[PDB]
Amino acid sequence: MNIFEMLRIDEGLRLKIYKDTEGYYTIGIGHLLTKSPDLNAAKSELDKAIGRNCNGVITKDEAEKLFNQDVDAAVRGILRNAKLKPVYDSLDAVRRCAAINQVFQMGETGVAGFTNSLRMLQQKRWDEAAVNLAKSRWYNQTPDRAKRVITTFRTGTWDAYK
Ligand SMILES: Cc1ccccc1O
Repeated sequence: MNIFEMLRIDEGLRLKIYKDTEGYYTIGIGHLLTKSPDLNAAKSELDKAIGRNCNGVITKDEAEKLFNQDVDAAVRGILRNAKLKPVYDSLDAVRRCAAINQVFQMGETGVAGFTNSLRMLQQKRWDEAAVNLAKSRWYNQTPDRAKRVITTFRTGTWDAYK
């Protein structure tokens, strides 16, 4: 297991424009196109992202290319963020994957609400952190995925991903 395999499980792979769990147009392996309800705006974002007229459909290789860009940018964003970097760098590599997963899903603005959890994670109070992480809109809206990510934060193992 690694961050790619982990996110592939949590996000799936779809080659045609679909709506994510929040109702937002998306493609590939959780590549958000736009929060706009305009399908045409979504198709334009897709064409911009791929560099060709896709008419709402991409290939597996194209999906994987966006995925690599998205994972990389998520990590680089964490490192640029003064509130996230110290906590991230305090973690072991497996727990860092849980961090990347969380930011990939909810963005840095979503993780902004997790200040208290992040503190407990930095303190390595793993059971307390796990309890605090579940007291969230995140957990209530996507509980089965959040349970896996939280188990990863709690244990520093990949037990939840097989
Ligand atoms: C971005 C991030 C960093 C550390 C812990 C959790 C998390 O979501």
